[PDB]
Amino acid sequence: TLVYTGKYREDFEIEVMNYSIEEFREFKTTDVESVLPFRDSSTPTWINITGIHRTDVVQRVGEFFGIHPLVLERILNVHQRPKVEFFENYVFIVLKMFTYDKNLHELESEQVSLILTKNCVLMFQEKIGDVFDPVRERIRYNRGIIRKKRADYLLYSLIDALVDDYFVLLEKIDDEIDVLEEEVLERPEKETVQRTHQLKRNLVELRKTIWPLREVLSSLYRDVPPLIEKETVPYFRRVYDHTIQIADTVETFRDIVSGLLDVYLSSVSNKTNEVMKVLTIIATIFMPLTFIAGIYGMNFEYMPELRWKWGYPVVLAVMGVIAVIMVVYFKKKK
Amino acid sequence: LVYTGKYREDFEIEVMNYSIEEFREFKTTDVESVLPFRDSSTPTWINITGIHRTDVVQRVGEFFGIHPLVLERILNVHQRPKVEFFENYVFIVLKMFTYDKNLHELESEQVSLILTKNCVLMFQEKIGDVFDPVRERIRYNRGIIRKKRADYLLYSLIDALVDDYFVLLEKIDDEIDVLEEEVLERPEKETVQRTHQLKRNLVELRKTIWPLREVLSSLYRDVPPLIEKETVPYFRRVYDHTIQIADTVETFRDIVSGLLDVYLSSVSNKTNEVMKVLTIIATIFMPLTFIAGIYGMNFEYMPELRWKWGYPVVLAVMGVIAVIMVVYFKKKK
Amino acid sequence: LVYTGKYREDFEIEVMNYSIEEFREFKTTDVESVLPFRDSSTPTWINITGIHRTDVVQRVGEFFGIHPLVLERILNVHQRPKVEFFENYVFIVLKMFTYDKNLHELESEQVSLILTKNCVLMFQEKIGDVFDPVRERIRYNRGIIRKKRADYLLYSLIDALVDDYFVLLEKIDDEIDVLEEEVLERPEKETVQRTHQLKRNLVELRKTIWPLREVLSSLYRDVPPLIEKETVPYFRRVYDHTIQIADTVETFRDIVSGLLDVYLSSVSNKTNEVMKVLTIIATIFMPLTFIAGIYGMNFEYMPELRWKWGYPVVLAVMGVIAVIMVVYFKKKK
Amino acid sequence: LPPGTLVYTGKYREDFEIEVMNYSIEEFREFKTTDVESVLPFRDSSTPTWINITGIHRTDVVQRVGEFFGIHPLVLERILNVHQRPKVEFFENYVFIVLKMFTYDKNLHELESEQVSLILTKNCVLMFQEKIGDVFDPVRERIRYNRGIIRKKRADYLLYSLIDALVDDYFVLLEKIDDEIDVLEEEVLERPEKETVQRTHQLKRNLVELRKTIWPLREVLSSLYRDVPPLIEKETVPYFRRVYDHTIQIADTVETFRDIVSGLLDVYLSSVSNKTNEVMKVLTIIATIFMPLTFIAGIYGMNFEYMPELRWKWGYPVVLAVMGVIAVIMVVYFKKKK
Amino acid sequence: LPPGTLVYTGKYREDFEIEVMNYSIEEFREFKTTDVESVLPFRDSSTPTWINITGIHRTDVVQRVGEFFGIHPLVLERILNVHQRPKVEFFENYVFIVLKMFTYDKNLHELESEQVSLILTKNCVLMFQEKIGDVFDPVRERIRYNRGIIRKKRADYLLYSLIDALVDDYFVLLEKIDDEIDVLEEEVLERPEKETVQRTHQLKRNLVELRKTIWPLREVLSSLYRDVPPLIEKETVPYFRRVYDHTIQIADTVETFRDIVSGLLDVYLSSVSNKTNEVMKVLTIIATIFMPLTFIAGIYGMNFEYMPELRWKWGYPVVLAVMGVIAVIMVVYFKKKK
Ligand SMILES: [Mg+2]
Ligand SMILES: [Mg+2]
Ligand SMILES: [Mg+2]
Ligand SMILES: [Mg+2]
Ligand SMILES: [Mg+2]
Ligand SMILES: [Mg+2]
Repeated sequence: TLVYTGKYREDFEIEVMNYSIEEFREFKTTDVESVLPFRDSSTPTWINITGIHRTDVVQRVGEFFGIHPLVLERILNVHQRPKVEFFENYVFIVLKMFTYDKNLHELESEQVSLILTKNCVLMFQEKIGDVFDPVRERIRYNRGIIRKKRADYLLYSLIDALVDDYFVLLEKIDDEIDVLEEEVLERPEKETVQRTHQLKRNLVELRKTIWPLREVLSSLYRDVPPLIEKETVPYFRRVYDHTIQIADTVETFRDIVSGLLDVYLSSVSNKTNEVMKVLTIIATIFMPLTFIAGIYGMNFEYMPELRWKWGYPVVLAVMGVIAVIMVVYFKKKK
Repeated sequence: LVYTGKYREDFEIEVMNYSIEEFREFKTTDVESVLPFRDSSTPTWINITGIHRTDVVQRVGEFFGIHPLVLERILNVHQRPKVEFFENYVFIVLKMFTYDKNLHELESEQVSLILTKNCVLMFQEKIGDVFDPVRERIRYNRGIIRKKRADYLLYSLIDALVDDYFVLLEKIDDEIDVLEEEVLERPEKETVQRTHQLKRNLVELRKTIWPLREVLSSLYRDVPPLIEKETVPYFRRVYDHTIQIADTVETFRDIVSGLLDVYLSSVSNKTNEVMKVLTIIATIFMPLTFIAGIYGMNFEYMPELRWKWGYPVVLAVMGVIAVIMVVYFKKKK
Repeated sequence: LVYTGKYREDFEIEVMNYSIEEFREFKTTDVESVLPFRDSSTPTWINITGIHRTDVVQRVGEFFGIHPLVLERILNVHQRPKVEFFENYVFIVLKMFTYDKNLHELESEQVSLILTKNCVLMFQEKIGDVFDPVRERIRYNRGIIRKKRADYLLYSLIDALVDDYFVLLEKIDDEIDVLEEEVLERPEKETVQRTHQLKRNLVELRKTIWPLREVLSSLYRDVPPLIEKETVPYFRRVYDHTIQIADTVETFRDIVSGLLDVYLSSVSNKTNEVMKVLTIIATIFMPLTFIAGIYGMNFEYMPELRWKWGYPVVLAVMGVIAVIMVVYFKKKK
Repeated sequence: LPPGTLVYTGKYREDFEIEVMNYSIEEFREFKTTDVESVLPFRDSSTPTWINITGIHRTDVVQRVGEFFGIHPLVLERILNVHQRPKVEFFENYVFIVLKMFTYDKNLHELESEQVSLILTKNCVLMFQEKIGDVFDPVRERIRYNRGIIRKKRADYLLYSLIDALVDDYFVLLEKIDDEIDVLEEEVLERPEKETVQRTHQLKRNLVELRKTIWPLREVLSSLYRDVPPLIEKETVPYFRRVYDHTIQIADTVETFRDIVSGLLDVYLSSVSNKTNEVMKVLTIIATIFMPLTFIAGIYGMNFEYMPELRWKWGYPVVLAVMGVIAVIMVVYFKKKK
Repeated sequence: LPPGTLVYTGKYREDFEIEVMNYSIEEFREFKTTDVESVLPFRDSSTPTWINITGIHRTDVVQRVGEFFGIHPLVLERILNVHQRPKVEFFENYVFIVLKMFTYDKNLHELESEQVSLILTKNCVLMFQEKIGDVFDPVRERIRYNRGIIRKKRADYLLYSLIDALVDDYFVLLEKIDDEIDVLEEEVLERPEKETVQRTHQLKRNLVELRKTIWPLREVLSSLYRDVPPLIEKETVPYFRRVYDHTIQIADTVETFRDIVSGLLDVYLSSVSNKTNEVMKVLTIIATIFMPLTFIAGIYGMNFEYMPELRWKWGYPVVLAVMGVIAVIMVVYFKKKK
């Protein structure tokens, strides 16, 4: 049985985009029954179910299209590494889309499940919001192929779109690293340490996903049953290559960011050491001088030096000389 | 055959013989009453709680035909999760964990399972377990467990136990979120304590999960008296869970490894801010007190003491020097 | 053939020839009296203590037909645990450890075992070993060691030795617990030292256990004049133990790696506490002593000095500026 | 970006030219055109030719050439995408190779990377650079002045020659970096300033970027060393081994540096901490002799009446004596510290 | 120069000698020429011989010998390039081996490495050193006094004998290093000095260089232990195992040292940090008793009027009393902080 583990409740819509070599149709219903017929449609269809907290709908569709119910349980469990299972009817794919909110610097991950079946691609999102608008455009307009190709290319097209998003995400992150690696060693901030730890954390979650993502495309690139080897596989290679390019970049960032707090310590240590130097040069000229001026404010009666008309200047002289010898001796430090 | 554990006080035996049509249950402390079920034609769940009673483990081990090295393992609770297959029975060792809030430390009881014929033998240390879900489903004939044989019973138990780990990870994630906030506020020994505690717990946790993943890898691939027919896809579900779990723990370990480095960075800054204050104070008032110390030397012939635009003029120069200082603190604060 | 060790004073030889009914034992210092047992049709346990007597190692090595490179290894005690198989004898090198609390250090004696035909040769450095359990089972005819051949004898010895490591790890876990308190609550003079010592010991320990795991991996997989019929499942029990042990040591190393980082974090706190005190003191009394320094200036025309409601008004202003400060220090403390 | 098409991802606009160096044992000719058509014929030249296309932002030119020589268009898309790990793909006719050339800015201690793509086809080596600037002048000289044996050898040796040249460059880069490490690992023990920390972090970062390329570079030469189809095994493979060995030597060096540099900030912490501890020692010995002495001198400047000691007149000296003794006991007590 | 040619990359540019030791079970022929031509004949000797060429900066000599014995010229280029990881290449006529000998100066805490190249051919072991100085005297003194069984055995055992000698040297090196660690791990505990940190970093660095060599050394002996073409499997391979085992034993020991030394700076921080915290404690207890006491004594040196307490005949004592009490309260409050 079938519980949704996610946290996304409010949304529910269904997009259909049935398209053919000439002329492409598209609606948004909230009525699951209206979409089911496309199961049997002779040109490719992209049924996009947003809001799988509506588990009833996932059940109805899973049954009608003939998806083993363990798969439907996976689809609904969003805490899960990217993966690919092949079957007799259908390929089942689980992916993540990320979203990096600058400002408060945290990244959410929605989970997108794709099933390729017959001439359909089923898509299961958690909440409205996705990366796929490029693919909608290409269908609505035409811009190269996609119109001309079957549902396996549709799947290619979607998975490409999603992986291209990761590049945009990494750009945002590289940008944050550059900011951060400045804050640490020139212009620091209240929240620098926090952010540095945040960034580490995000990179972890990111890395944990990309390595598996590289597997799923490794699978879609070698053995490939109802994907037309004749055409589609070289495209799925293009995307596989991208995920390698991506996985490298993340290793780079993790590597780099691991040093930042160590830089930040070294900075603060400097900065503290400079504070202490100042305190010390001040303390170490004026404490003995105030001690001397403290002696000659003693109210003792056998105080011969107090008589001198030349004694007041001579202390000012010795107080000054002691101070000048000190400042010289601080041709080590400051 | 010695019991290495520390749990003495409990001893009971629960039987739950079930079929598609009826289920029996009882609790004896009389081992002889349970033995017959060895040959029962519908699945039985014999649950022996209190293995400090080694006599009972011996009697049962003999009757069911369990090689005595296995009975020695069953009794030794300091031990990594394991699976050994045999001709007649599968032997499995697992752990159940318990997160003590307060102490923030986690204890572990050891559960040994043997699947034999149409029986699942269960060997606990002490009363307390994670399996009540499975009891409910049998009692109230839920899901499909009544319809299925003893290998599904085993699936059902091992699933229940592995689901428990998710609950444990939730408690831990919750602590990490708390902690990773506490780390960058006021400096307190308690924070450091907890941080070290959390590291330690994640170690013990990791040391168990990796092996647990192996046992389910084994139950997913070779599979002799598990009906490949049906049961293996379920044991996959659980195997997948244990991967999901091991990934989470690697994530937490990774994350928590940084926390004391954050904490250092934070306290060090916080201290540096304290020193800044000491220094700005020390560095305006020490030279001012020095000036006021000069005038107040009890010297004879001190011309400035007499002049009466003099007391004001020092107050003036003392103030100006102080304002020059605060300006020069156009770097720090 | 030189003995690289440091242990000179001891030499004796124990023999324990046993059969399904009658066991003999003696202690000679006369090597010739033991040699005959080479041909004994029931298993014999010849235990040569004091291999600094290299003459004795030579004589025995020759008589039993042990390639002389092996005899050179036996005598070289600075060496990782090893197993070499030969056509007719297995050669095994192991370590026994000894942890002294107080002065927190561990020594390691090296034990070499050769299994040949119906003999187990044992080569110790000095009197002292872990094997007394095995002697008592042979003397009082316990378990089933009397019933079994010389390959089980070997099992029995290697098991005994590996079980010792568990006892060692308990002592070490106990030191960790002590230490991880000294770091968090209530430190001591030598904590940093000991922390480094413990790391070092865990290195030496780890350096042996990983190889020990290999030797038992070898004795578990291919295994030629070990009766596969019986003995191999026991050698598995020991192999499993050595994994359990290697995990535990990885656990300790993991844990102990954190200690100095905890200790820094605690010192950092502790320092930050100190600086806070220095600063609140410095920052109330420096400006107050400055004011009291002004009115001890010996200037003429100091109107306030003879404004009599002046001494009180300063005491008032000195107190007020102090109370404002203490308020401002419900941030820090 | 619909997947088929041909866009240049780099940042180098600005330059475009084409060098040809057709050589044989007896003559070589060379020219620089900006007219792609003039180069194409050399496809069928019976002696080896080195067509070097600088400025692949001109994607039109990459397309024209790719078509004429028969390069699957996915490869042409890779050639144009410069954010990419070194790699080797073999094909029926042509070997395709992607490499990086590095450039260490002193100043900004940072290192940029141009991407060089090489295709070996029949008796040609196609070279695709981003911008004018390369490491290959050694190979040009050897052709121009007929040195070593490159004139005698075919286009697969040309490829060897180029890849050797490029790999030798990395050694020069590592020298610059070793030199920086040696400097830095000294500077870490001197005064605390931020510039040190900066550089230390810069160096770590550079070694990361460096490591990211070398490990793949080692693979490409591993491939060129083992299976080798239109490389004459007779002759060329032992040379490609020489270069493979170099890249191992190189990768070891970088692992070495990363290993070493990982410690530097830890050294620097230990330095500054010491240095601070020495500052504090001075503050403390000063504060701890003069605070109690100023306190004594503060007592005897109290304006109290009935202050007997102020009178009885071996008194001023006796305080100076006790103030001095207290000070000398302090300095003695400070042969625990400094 | 082109890559093909023969340059010596090392820094040892003064020594040149050649030793020959052509031995049989009864006659052994040793001389030292600087004349390369006199040694070349021995290639054909039916009993084993050990030609030892010291000073490969004389590249002419390496060339002449390499040609006469038939050593592919890429190998001769490797022999001359001393910046290079230990390795083994097998050929149809000869095994080629590259090794390092190390030398640890205490005082100056640094280690030099000379590179030794060995070629085993027919019945002759060629040895190529950089400079006079080596570890092989044991092997000479077994051939000269006909000890062990080296006289009885062929040139493959000669090679065994040399490689064993060299590997045994590493044990002596590790003892010197263990000795430094012991010194250092004492010097960390007690002291804040500048040279300690330096040395600690130095030792890390040395253990890196050492580790970078031993892991490859383990490989070369792994190769000489397994496939072994005309190394007489009958006899020699069990000896080459003995040495292979040694190199594992050695590699462990350095992993041990690296492990151990990785902690030292962390110990050193923790010490200094404590040490500083103890300094600050003293400053603070002094500051925090005497600052408020000097403040009180500062009040009663105010030149005000009226100041009633100045007259009161118990004023001066009562402050001395209150100043003492406030001090004693402080010292008690400092049983928290030692
Ligand atoms: Mg006065
Ligand atoms: Mg489940
Ligand atoms: Mg650290
Ligand atoms: Mg414990
Ligand atoms: Mg694209
Ligand atoms: Mg070259």
